[PDB]
Amino acid sequence: SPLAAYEVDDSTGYLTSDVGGPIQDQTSLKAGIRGPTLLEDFMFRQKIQHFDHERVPERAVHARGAGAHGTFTSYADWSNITAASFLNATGKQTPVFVRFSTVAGSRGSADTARDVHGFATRFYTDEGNFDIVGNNIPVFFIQDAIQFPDLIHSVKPRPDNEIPQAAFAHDSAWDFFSQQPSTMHTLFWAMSGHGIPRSYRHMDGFGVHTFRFVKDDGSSKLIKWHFKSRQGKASLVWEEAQVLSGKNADFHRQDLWDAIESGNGPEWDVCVQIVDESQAQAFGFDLLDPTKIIPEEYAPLTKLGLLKLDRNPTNYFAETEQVMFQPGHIVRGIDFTEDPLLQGRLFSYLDTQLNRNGGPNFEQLPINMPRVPIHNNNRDGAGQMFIHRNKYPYTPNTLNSGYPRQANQNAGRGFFTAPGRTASGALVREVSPTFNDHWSQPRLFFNSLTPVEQQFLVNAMRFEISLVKSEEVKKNVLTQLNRVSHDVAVRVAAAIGLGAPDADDTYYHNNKTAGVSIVGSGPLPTIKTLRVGILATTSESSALDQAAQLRTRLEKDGLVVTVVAETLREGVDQTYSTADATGFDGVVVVDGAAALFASTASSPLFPTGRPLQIFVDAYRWGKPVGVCGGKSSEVLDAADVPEDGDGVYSEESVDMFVEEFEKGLATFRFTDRFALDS
Amino acid sequence: SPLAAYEVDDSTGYLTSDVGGPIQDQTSLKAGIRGPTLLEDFMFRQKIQHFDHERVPERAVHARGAGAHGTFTSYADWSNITAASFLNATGKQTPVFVRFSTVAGSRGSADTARDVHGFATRFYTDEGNFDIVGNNIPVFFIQDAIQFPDLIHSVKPRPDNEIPQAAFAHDSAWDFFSQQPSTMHTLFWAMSGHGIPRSYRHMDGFGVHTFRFVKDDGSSKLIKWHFKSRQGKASLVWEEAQVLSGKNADFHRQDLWDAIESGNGPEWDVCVQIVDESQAQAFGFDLLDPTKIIPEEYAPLTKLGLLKLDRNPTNYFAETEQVMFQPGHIVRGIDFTEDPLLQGRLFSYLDTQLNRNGGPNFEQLPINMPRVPIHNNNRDGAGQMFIHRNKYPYTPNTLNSGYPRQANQNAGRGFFTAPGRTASGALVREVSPTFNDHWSQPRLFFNSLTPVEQQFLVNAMRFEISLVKSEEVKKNVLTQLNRVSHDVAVRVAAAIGLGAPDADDTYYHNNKTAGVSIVGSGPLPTIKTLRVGILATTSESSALDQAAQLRTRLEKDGLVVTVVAETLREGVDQTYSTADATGFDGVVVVDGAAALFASTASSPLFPTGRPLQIFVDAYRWGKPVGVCGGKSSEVLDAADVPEDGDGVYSEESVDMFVEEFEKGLATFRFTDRFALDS
Ligand code: HEM
Ligand code: HEM
Ligand SMILES: [Ca+2]
Ligand SMILES: [Ca+2]
Ligand SMILES: [Ca+2]
Ligand SMILES: [Ca+2]
Ligand SMILES: [Ca+2]
Repeated sequence: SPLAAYEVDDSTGYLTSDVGGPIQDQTSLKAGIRGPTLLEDFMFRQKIQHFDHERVPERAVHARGAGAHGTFTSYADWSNITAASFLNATGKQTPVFVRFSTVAGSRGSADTARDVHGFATRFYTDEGNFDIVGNNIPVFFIQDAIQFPDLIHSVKPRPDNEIPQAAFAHDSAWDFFSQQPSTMHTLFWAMSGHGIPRSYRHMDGFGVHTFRFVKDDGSSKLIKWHFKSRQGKASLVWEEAQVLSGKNADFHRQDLWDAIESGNGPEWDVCVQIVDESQAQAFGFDLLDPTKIIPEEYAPLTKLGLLKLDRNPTNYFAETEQVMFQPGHIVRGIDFTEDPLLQGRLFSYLDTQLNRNGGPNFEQLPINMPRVPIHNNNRDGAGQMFIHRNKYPYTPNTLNSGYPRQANQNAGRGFFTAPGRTASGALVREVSPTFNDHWSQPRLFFNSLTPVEQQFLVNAMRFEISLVKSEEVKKNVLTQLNRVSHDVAVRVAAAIGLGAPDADDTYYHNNKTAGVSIVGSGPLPTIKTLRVGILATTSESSALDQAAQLRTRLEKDGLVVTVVAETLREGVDQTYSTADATGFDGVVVVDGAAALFASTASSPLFPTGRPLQIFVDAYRWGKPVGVCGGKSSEVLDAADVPEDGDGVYSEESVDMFVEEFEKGLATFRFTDRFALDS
Repeated sequence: SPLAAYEVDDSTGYLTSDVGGPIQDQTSLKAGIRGPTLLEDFMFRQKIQHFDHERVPERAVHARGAGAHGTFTSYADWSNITAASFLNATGKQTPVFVRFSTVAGSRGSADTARDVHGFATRFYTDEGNFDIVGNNIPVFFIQDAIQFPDLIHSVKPRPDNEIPQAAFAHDSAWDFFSQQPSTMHTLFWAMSGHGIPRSYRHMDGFGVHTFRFVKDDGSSKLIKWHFKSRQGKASLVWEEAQVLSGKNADFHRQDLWDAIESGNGPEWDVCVQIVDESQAQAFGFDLLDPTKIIPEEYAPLTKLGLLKLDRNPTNYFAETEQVMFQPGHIVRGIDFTEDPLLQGRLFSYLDTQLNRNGGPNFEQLPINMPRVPIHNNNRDGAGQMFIHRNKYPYTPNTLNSGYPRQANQNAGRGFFTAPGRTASGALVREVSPTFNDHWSQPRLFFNSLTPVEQQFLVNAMRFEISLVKSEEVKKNVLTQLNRVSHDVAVRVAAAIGLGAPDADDTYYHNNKTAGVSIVGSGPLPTIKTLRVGILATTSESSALDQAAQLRTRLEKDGLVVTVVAETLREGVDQTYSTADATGFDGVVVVDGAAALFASTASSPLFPTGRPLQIFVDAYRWGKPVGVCGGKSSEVLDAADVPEDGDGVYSEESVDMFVEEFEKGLATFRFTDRFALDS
């Protein structure tokens, strides 16, 4: 409904050309029944011309993603810190569109690659469109926008053969990281669980840069944007992400679509850290440096409002593929800072839409339109939709009585640059020495992870680095890792055949910061939408009965239940042949199906050992697993799963099973199942 | 070579702009060292503009693919059957470029999706570029080019949410196949192992359409192109293909690249079936219908020459992404037929290149250039790279002395339409009744597969169709399947909880045809490039010695050997953490590593049970597997793998192990390991 005016219905009627002439489109016009096709067949050509031109260039980065519509609602009148109109009253609602994404892969690459992720939000405000073009990691790899193509060429596939897809699994990416140590912070983030989130709904959004909030009186404060998930933070484990990439490349986009269709649209509290202009260098780093966070211990979050996504697109291409974000889409009340990464973005996003749209009128696409009137003297250009009535589109004029009028701080609610901003000094292509500590914050982030989480990050490093051919590059990588943590360097080095360099303690410290760990962020606040696979059998009507019973108990609490069996029928959603543990957040075997549970289990209907392997994989990957009905030994012993294990459940009673199992879903992952380096 | 002149060497020198001005590109120009970026920074803007515009539209279909250069060599002077110059002398060599692809997936989609595959070959002939734009399956889904957008919309992701990336795993695709029964032949091919080829090198190429060979005397014959692999035919198994999609999305592009680098460039015999014009309707179907094969029993293959691919591109984007094939790239000695699918293709490929290139001068890209002089009156257009001297580009002229001269059948070796061709009848948008048997050949194909191959095809259909939500679509699928084979329909129906319709014997028959089965095609003629994984341990110096002695022997037979252990070091190529059975065509455990091979082991260096799961997966997927080093069947017992099994090896002596295992690699798959229906 927000784009309802542009909708085209085809639920009735006869086929027409694009100019409304009724036509057919199923057989070519030929010179005889077995003859050649005629050039005069305009039906053919118009249809095939359209087909032939359907594709547009993918985004230069973040090509793989998915989007949805929603609403933002303000918690207060924030005129005490910003003139921004969308934040000017308690309860004030503004429509939004959000696109989530990975970064490196092309538009058909898997959701569950290890990567940084995008979180781009458009507020269609009553004073113009405002975009916050963020990521799920609060810091960036580089400190100057001019370096963006260097970073992106290095992580994207090698350009002789376009291998590999899979940003971290090759020499060039680690060459760049080891030569450009600014990269360490974001690298450590991407090697954590934040690189493989469980869903777009279980990750946060960050503006990354310091921005300014500007009041109507001209005064300014420095801010960081934080969109804090109300679904909780959660990750995949790496092996699971790898399997999912193959079994369901669409996993994150489907998770989002489904959550919305079920009335479980995801929410975030939109927050800021707010600090004075005089605290630009007060926190031990420079707020212009996008490789640093402000620890929450120095600057707490202020909740500004609620973001909720609750309506899927009607046409993906028209809405999600064509949405064209820009940090240049700014509104009165907000300003830029002199972060050199942000500064250059402002150029990039206006220019790149020429590439994608093929012409200058991209703001006229329905998804890009504002929801207020446009008054300016921009004209013409390919694809111009507007029929402008003002035949004197110049300023200054008298022949249009001086309209449109100039808007500025003092009239017309113009945008204005924060008037306290200044520049001083030589015109330079020099990096500020205040940017030079590339290692302290990576150590702060590492120190804030739990032991098992540190292990997972080491293990991701071990996995990726071991795929680098060049022994020199590997050596250079350990030089940098060792500046963050000697222990990381040692542990990584052990997997890859090299010695770590001697400890260099210049940047070592034991400080920690809250709110960055996933494993430490406690049980999820809600288990609605989480997936429970019930493994049953058609060979015992009792097993189906148990499955049906469990289904109703689980569905009542908003879990999404899949009953698996050998073949489909009423009440069974999925065959063993298609099922996989990656499909579930928890796995329950009904004891009527215990006979299936052997690695022995053979059938033309599924691969040998499949039922058991679903259970075993679930267990190995940390998930809650159990057996419902009272008889658990045969299944559990076949799986080599201990009955007294944490997150392993066995009960006859369905109610008591479900009560226990739902606590395990909230815990989400049983990290005691993963080995630690000693 | 038009490509050698445009190669750019950046191995030395200072950075310049695109107009040769030396510059830097690492720091933006700023007003002071913590200041805003300046608009006058041309270094910044030229770099970022280029980045911002790097991407071009992907191909409308066959977006995912990979290419190589090579040579075609004629085996004879074929002037007795065609005027074509590249085929006019024994030993005549012509440069080629080939791109292979899937069909439905975008860029970045995995190579090992179930799909039809492209095999497009450019012959840079001495009489112009000649393209054969083929597929690895000899028949196409539809019988008229006007239906292409219908087919492609139906198999591409649902356009509200762009889900799913798997072409056959959704309702719309099956809706289309069940409403458009022409699709049955290609559908059966795609559900066979030809949907998941082991590599590009292990599949054939087909022109699909009937074409004409035209002699210099104007006479013509009807032909089908067959490019027959000299590597042998081979497939993946489905579960393996799904895992590979996640573990290595680049699997086929890497396989090809690596084969060429190692001097094992792939080969095909370029063959034709040749039949007289009078046989258009002699074989029980119409040669204008691209849903039908001519059985080899009725028309044998004649070998024309050798295709070999032996040089990789220098820059993927410039060469592989930018190659623009067209069936309109035809040469004297070849002509079209009135196949309504081919007829419309001729329009599409010229038009769609305007989309991809953004302008009309795409034939000037080096990869698209010919190898002979161009003489015509085409002029101007965006991106015009030539400086034409002739200032009277019109015919007829006297001001340029009547040049260029018209070329035709008599003068100048012109292309000419086969002079025997005629048309007669009304101008109609009607399908020929001779196209109406949509079911007999699908059954011929199915009858030709071996029993376990028929099971694989049933199982693929069971898998995909079980993912269709609509019970009606499922019913309608069964209706069509049942017209090809009641048994297929019964066996598919059993997996999806419907009953099959009663037998309809109109199109049933028991005929078979040679050369279409993969499982039946016998051992591979070469094992060069095949991958052997040797699972070892760093714990035991015996294990590493055993792996080295095995390696050195296998490597001499052209096998690619990977030694896997817990960590890298001398002699060890890959860690258990990154290893997968999908990485290998055969797996060996050295008996010194026996202690790793339990469902436990446990280590922070790899996931629990990973060593044994590599071996177990390899066995379940049909691969030759064994233990080298004697007396130990502790490994075979932990894996539940029977020592007496075909393709299971156990030998103390490295030489007897290598002799046996090398036979197993040629056999390739041990299909006794897969269960059949009852
Ligand atoms: C803080 C750093 C950055 C963040 C958080 C970020 C975020 C993102 C996001 C989320 C998208 C996808 C938006 C959508 O979903 O359509 C994107 C696209 C893109 N970004 Fe960035 N970005 C960063 C830095 C850079 C820099 C430094 C440049 C260039 C100098 C750049 C150039 C682009 C380009 C060209 C696109 C494609 C835009 C399109 O086609 O509409 N970004 N960015
Ligand atoms: C016998 C049936 C067909 C075969 C074997 C076939 C084969 C292929 C191949 C191999 C490619 C990829 C070439 C490359 O690697 O760049 C391709 C691309 C394409 N085909 Fe077809 N095709 C068939 C039918 C059709 C039909 C009926 C149409 C349209 C009416 C069509 C339109 C296209 C388009 C638009 C492209 C993209 C070409 C480009 O951007 O360069 N094809 N085809
Ligand atoms: Ca590389
Ligand atoms: Ca984690
Ligand atoms: Ca254009
Ligand atoms: Ca669908
Ligand atoms: Ca002619």
